[PDB]
Amino acid sequence: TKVLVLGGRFGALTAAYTLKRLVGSKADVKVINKSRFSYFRPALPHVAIGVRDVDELKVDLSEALPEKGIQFQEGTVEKIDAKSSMVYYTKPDGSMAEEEYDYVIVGIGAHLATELVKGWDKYGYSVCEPEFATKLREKLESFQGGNIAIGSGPFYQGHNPKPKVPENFVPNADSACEGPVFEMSLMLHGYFKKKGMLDKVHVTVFSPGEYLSDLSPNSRKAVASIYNQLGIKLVHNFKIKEIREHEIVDEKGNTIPADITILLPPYTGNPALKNSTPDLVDDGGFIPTDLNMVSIKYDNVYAVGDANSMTVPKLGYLAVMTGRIAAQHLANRLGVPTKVDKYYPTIVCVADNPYE
Amino acid sequence: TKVLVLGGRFGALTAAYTLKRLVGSKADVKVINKSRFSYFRPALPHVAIGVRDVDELKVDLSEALPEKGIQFQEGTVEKIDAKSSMVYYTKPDGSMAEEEYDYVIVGIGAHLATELVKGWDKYGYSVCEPEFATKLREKLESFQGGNIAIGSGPFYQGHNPKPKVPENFVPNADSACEGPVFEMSLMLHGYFKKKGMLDKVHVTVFSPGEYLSDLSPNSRKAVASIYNQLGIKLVHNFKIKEIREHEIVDEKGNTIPADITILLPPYTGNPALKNSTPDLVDDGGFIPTDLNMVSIKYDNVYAVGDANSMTVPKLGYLAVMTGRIAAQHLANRLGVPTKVDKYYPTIVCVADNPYE
Ligand SMILES: *Cc1cc2c(cc1C)nc1c(=O)[nH]c(=O)nc-1n2C[C@H](O)[C@H](O)[C@H](O)COP(=O)(O)OP(=O)(O)OC[C@H]1O[C@@H](n2cnc3c(N)ncnc32)[C@H](O)[C@@H]1O
Ligand SMILES: *Cc1cc2c(cc1C)nc1c(=O)[nH]c(=O)nc-1n2C[C@H](O)[C@H](O)[C@H](O)COP(=O)(O)OP(=O)(O)OC[C@H]1O[C@@H](n2cnc3c(N)ncnc32)[C@H](O)[C@@H]1O
Repeated sequence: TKVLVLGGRFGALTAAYTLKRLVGSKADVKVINKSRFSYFRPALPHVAIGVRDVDELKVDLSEALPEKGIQFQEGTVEKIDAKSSMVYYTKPDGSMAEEEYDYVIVGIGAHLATELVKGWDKYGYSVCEPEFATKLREKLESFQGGNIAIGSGPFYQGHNPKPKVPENFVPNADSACEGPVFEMSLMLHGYFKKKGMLDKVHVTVFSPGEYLSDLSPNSRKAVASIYNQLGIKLVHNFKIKEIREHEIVDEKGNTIPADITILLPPYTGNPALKNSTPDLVDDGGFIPTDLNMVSIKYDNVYAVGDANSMTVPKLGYLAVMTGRIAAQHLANRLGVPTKVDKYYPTIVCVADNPYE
Repeated sequence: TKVLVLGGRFGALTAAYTLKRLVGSKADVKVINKSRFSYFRPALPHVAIGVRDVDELKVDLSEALPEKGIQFQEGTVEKIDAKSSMVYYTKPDGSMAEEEYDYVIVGIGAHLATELVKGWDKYGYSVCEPEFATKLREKLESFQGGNIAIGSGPFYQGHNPKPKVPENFVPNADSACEGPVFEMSLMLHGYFKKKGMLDKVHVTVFSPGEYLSDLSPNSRKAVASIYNQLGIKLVHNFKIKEIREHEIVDEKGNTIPADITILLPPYTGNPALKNSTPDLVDDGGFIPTDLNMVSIKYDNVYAVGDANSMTVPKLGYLAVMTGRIAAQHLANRLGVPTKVDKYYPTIVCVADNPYE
């Protein structure tokens, strides 16, 4: 049995390690990732006065994986042919390959559609880019005063076909990861309050939809009140379309003053999945599955983490959760009786609570 | 300066200790509590198969407090005369004392109106009663099968006058602490799943209102889906009125099968506060204040924790938060320049997230 695991982070690693440990020699587990190293830093930075806390974990998949009986091949998946059970990918040297699998675990995540934002290259500051959050840190300390805009781009969620899961297990969201926006808004207020710059800096938070949509209307009104108190502006239904040097523009031509734009880029499906077997993926580019992480169309394709349709919001711990489930369900198939954990939706992001 | 602190838990102790440490000799801090000891166990028990984890902290206020420069007097507050700044209370010997204060910090919490539930004495199992968690534990392990009902009683929230705080800082809730109901429902399912009794035991969850009201409809629907999957029934708008041996009845005379009734009693204002200066308290028996914890009517009365009107849901950490604020604001008044922390509403109970 050859099991291919696509990707190298939460979903992939969880599934690979859990699978190998569970079946050992009963299967060959191989991981294909677009890069040799996988980095795991902290969700949000620590904007502290004169205190820069570095804490990154760097994994070398080529060494770390074999050490666990898992093979590793670096390459960029270009498409998955679910019909012929082939994974097409480009190697670092530019060459093209395709490997057959008996089972595939898709953990290549989603996509941060920065490309959908005119002026991104020139004036954007992303919260999800590695040493891009360093560019921000430096920018924030040298900031003399002005306007700051913080928010996320729209979530191009797929809707059809639908995951084979109980009712209401998958929410409809205008934003894929919004909680971090609330936290960073509060942190930025703190940082500037400590620098006695509250009068020099003006923070505007923007949402592609209603803002923290897992909350009740009152809880959302409460959050707005907090912003009012802290002198933070809130603009709803602002689907960012462009970044200029001093402002951001929405799809309707409305603007927000912004000398510094902190953006969680729009979420779209992974291009490699958009280019895969049409009926493997939904209109968004995500793989709909059942509660066992098995594709609703191809019984030998598993989708985990961000790449799976049901993971909304797009959370690392849901990635780990789905990674395990996929691995336990598969182990059973490979003749190793294993308990398959039940999947739960999140209900609410705990970051919605300021006391967090 | 004589500062009286009423109560002996989260709000009281936080305020007393914080105040004394902040002003030292600049004031006499004395605590009056209905009992000599204050116990601090765990919010919810640990229903484990043959594994009973005890972990309770027992404080002797008479020794612990003076050790910090805080006097202690045991007695049961009967009423507060805000107009004359007198606190009336019964001593252990049965005598009725009446002391005067320059400032008072009310931390006597709320009330668990078990008395409002017919048959409580005879067949009730409370989640908020010290060793009541014990009577339950023994009952649950001897349970051969049948029906279990779990939920909370209505919250007799006060509405007038209103707290002097920003808009939407205080929610309207039908239940004062509902999160624990969700957690326990999931835990009880686990306990019985491990005993292989899922078919022998039938769990029904009941809510005085629309359950987990801080959540969006879509999050509430998700929760309902989880219940459905787990075989747990949900009955909303069920304001309990009586507990029989094998069913719970609400006001309307409606029933829910219940051989074991796990109830978080209804929340009402502390009777001592209902019998205090009429314009100190709201229609519920809670003390409305501003963001500094100062009564909106008497500038030398502070209300902290459960006894304060704004603490909804009724949370220990909000008690600790309000306790600190009260103490810092007062310290400033007593000539000790101190930073007064900003008060935030909770937004959501993190227990709403099953991954918690
Ligand atoms: C951006 C962000 C995310 C976030 C957060 C705060 C911010 C600013 N806070 C979180 C929190 O508080 N709690 C939590 O649980 N999650 C939080 N998140 C989310 C987390 O980033 C994601 O949910 C998680 O990363 C999802 O993991 P998954 O493993 O599913 O996806 P991924 O991390 O993107 O990994 C993708 C892997 O696949 C490889 N890849 C991608 N494309 C290819 C191709 N074509 N070929 C081969 N490999 C590919 C990537 O290199 C990566 O290894
Ligand atoms: C019941 C419950 C509560 C709870 C929870 C789960 C359950 C089952 N889970 C919680 C959680 O996950 N997180 C959290 O922050 N809180 C949680 N809670 C709430 C917590 O119990 C309350 O919010 C907290 O106890 C409030 O504290 P406070 O100090 O305001 O009130 P109190 O604990 O009732 O203390 C009352 C003190 O006053 C004394 N007292 C009462 N009446 C008198 C009179 N007449 N005279 C003198 N003293 C009086 C009491 O003896 C007590 O010392």
